Amino acid sequence: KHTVRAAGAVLWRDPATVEVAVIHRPRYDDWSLPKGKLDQGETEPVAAAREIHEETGHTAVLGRRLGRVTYPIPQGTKRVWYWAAKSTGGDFSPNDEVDKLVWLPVDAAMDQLQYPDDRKVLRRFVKRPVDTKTVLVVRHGTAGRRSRYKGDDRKRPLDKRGRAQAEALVAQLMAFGATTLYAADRVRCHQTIEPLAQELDQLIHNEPLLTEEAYAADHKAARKRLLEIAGRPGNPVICTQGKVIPGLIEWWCERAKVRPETTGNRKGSTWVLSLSDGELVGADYLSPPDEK
Ligand SMILES: Nc1nc2c([nH]c(=O)n2[C@@H]2O[C@H](COP(=O)(O)OP(=O)(O)O)[C@@H](O)[C@H]2O)c(=O)[nH]1
Ligand SMILES: Nc1nc2c([nH]c(=O)n2[C@@H]2O[C@H](COP(=O)(O)O)[C@@H](O)[C@H]2O)c(=O)[nH]1
Ligand SMILES: [Mg+2]
Repeated sequence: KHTVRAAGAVLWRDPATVEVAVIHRPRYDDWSLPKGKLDQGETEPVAAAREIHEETGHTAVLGRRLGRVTYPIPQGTKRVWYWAAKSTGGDFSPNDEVDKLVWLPVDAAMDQLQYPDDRKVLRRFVKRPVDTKTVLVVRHGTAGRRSRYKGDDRKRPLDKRGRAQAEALVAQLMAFGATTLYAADRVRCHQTIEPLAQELDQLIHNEPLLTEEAYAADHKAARKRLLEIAGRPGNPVICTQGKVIPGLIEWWCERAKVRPETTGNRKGSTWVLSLSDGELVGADYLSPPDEK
């Protein structure tokens, strides 16, 4: 430490036929990618989306994560996680902070980008498909402690913290354009995604096949259910339990030969599974919204 947390993006619009946005900032006279520090209570994806909008005028849908860049600054170390971000429209107007934005194909953007780490990010971007759909696998938020009773406490609810995580997850799941909601047949799973359900005004599909008991009883039915959900149109959120997620994630990653750059399994965490034509092309583990 001290680590100053930030996030940014390769903002793109219509493989390597797309155009990407490169910005110019007067204060530093640099050509780079949009990025900015996280505000109080923001996560990286929420900050990336916000900074794309504030600097370029565009709204966007985040997809694949593109790695991390660190460099020293007087306060310590700046850390920047980057996402591919598909433009959903907007218009750039110059300001004091960013006076120019150019939309360039990857090759010319490579030439325009002055920092080696930005070119490294853009190399990662072109490495895989960027027109992806997304499956968000979420482990439910904190819900106190398991009781002494055998098995699972079906009705045990989120605790105060878990409720806050559920609220903070709305903005992070919307940053990836979540559209449809699923939770394992436990109260704490449904409660984690209820604030998002309110915000989209949508129903949560119940998933008894994805509880810990059912995964332990019939792991192949769970796996098959996950792929059925993934196959539906739209970007599903699936909220389940700690003994389920690692095994489903490691199975999908191993069969699609996809390497996660980070890994964890914390309550309130999210896995961002990027799909192109049904093949897994990214698996990005995001910390709980109130952890680093
Ligand atoms: N945007 C960007 N700036 C970088 C990088 N590396 C790097 O050393 N810098 C420099 O870091 C300094 C601080 O820039 P930064 O954008 O991190 O600061 P701020 O959040 O705008 O205050 C500037 O002089 C940049 O030229 C980089 O990869 N991207
Ligand atoms: N504006 C600017 N451009 C720089 C710098 N360094 C640096 O390598 N370049 C590159 O110089 C080219 C553009 O110069 P201008 O048109 O003068 O902004 C781009 O290739 C940038 O990547 C720099 O500090 N300022
Ligand atoms: Mg910035």
